[PDB]
Amino acid sequence: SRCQGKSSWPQLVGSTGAAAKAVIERENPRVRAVIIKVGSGATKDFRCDRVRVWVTERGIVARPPTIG
Ligand SMILES: [K+]
Ligand code: NA
Ligand code: NA
Repeated sequence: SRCQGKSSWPQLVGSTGAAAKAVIERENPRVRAVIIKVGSGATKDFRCDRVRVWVTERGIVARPPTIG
């Protein structure tokens, strides 16, 4: 019965990746946030325990973090 809880963090765009990771992982204890640079690619599968945090070259969140 996975994927419950908060599952998207639209207000974290524009935040730093580190700030975002901590907010995500505090608000939903069933996920781990993964910082990844925009354009670098990540597996195209679906996981309820993962939140990709897509960041610019300066480490700013550039897409709304969502479970998947
Ligand atoms: K914001
Ligand atoms: Na949010
Ligand atoms: Na994700």
